[PDB]
Amino acid sequence: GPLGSPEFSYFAKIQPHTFIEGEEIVKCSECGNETKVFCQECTILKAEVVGLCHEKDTIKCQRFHEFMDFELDKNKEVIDKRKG
Ligand SMILES: [Zn+2]
Ligand SMILES: [Zn+2]
Repeated sequence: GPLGSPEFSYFAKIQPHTFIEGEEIVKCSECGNETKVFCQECTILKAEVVGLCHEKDTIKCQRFHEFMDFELDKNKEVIDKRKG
């Protein structure tokens, strides 16, 4: 049936990707809100700390996570580090 507003509450599902709450407070480009989320499944393969938003659960941003590969040069600032 159609996926809208069914009466099947008290239900949970498991996903392949693992989303965890990091520390560094990042601001989504679309949501533009204070959030600190990072996918462990991606952090490994990509080998880098990825930033996500809690809204990912139900938002267009969710797509960005899937099409992460599709990325280009946006910022033009020199990289940096801390305590490295
Ligand atoms: Zn977002
Ligand atoms: Zn992921």
